[PDB]
Amino acid sequence: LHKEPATLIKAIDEDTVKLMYKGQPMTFRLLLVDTPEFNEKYGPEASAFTKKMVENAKKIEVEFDKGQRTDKYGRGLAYIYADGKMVNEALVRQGLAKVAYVYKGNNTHEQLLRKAEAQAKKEKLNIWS
Ligand SMILES: Cc1cn([C@H]2C[C@H](OP(=O)(O)O)[C@@H](COP(=O)(O)O)O2)c(=O)[nH]c1=O
Ligand SMILES: [Ca+2]
Repeated sequence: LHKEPATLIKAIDEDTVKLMYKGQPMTFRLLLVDTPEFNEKYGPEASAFTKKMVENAKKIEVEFDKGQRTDKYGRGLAYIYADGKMVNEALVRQGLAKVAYVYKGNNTHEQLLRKAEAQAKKEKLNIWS
């Protein structure tokens, strides 16, 4: 897999973000995660955490997997990195997301995120509390 440049346009919500990628505005949906909605418990905190992570980054990168790169809504499907730290993994590690939406061929970092979820769960963090 390869990391590619992008720039923040706007944080959106818990697990989507609007990035400029190859010069074009796109909404990205984070691979391999599911989050609470804004009006559910831990939704605001997921949203805030994603927002902070992307807004505070000096370098955003986009890493596509081996499979589908856009979903049925036109959202890009990637692993997103903020100063080298994976946002998808960070949300899971903090118990603000669960591993989810694991489709075959777009699952290179599954076991990495499952490990993260396991540690968040052990720690009883947030959604696991
Ligand atoms: C994360 C992800 C979501 N999706 C689709 C499946 C879900 O369809 P439905 O809308 O029909 O449920 C939806 C969940 O996204 P959200 O969790 O952002 O709603 O996005 C993919 O197709 N591939 C993916 O990798
Ligand atoms: Ca949502």
